[PDB]
Amino acid sequence: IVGGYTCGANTVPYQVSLNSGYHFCGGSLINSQWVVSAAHCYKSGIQVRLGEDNINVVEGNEQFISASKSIVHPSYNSNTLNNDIMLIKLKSAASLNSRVASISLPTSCASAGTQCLISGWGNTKSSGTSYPDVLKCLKAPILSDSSCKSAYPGQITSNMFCAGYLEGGKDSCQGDSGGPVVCSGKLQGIVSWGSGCAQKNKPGVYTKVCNYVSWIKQTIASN
Ligand SMILES: NC(=[NH2+])c1ccc2nc(C(=O)c3nc4ccc(C(N)=[NH2+])cc4[nH]3)[nH]c2c1
Ligand SMILES: [Ca+2]
Ligand SMILES: [Mg+2]
Ligand SMILES: [Zn+2]
Ligand SMILES: [Zn+2]
Ligand SMILES: [Zn+2]
Repeated sequence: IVGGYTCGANTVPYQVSLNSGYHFCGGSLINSQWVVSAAHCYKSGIQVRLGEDNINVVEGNEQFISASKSIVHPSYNSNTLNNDIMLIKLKSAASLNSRVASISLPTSCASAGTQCLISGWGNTKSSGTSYPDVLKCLKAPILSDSSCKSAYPGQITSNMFCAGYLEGGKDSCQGDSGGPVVCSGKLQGIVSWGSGCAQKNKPGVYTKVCNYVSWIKQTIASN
């Protein structure tokens, strides 16, 4: 997250860190046994770490659970990143408490202008590399589809939306991938892609979760 602030320990209790020996992507807890992340974050051997703040220090509120199965969207396209969403089932159910909570799926899609909260342990420099150990947050509005499409001509589909600032400065970035974009208490997006991080007129692009709710509900009920 570039141009954001330290969230505060466990103030984003549905945020998850996907670990394969190190943190490589974020995700969101949607119920005690399931996590939603981005399909471009797919790996074999994922351990889900819940209740995290500093990912390099065990502070006492974490739950480390291995994944039993991963399901990448049937129509995920790795070249265009269309349908960039994946579901991960936990081997054991997580214990929900104040520090570990699930986030709600949307009943409808959010409007341009709506303010959202984006979080993650991804890079914090636009021109440089600095990976934080504690969770970073960023409040950003959903942009209009026309500014999103003018920034990325022929690359935005109906399953994506842009959020951020065209002036540059604040954006999600590599490492934040798969993490949550929560607006009005619902999970509306998944950190997916962008052009570099925080560059002017190159806002972040997110998976539009409201288009996948029936696929999510049907898939977790049958697995
Ligand atoms: N398992 C891997 N090897 C892997 C995992 C995640 C990755 N992510 C990128 C990436 O290249 C990438 N993820 C981004 C997310 C947001 C923005 C943004 N500017 N909003 C830019 C991004 N670039 N490469 C990745 C490689
Ligand atoms: Ca920790
Ligand atoms: Mg994240
Ligand atoms: Zn990369
Ligand atoms: Zn990138
Ligand atoms: Zn990524």
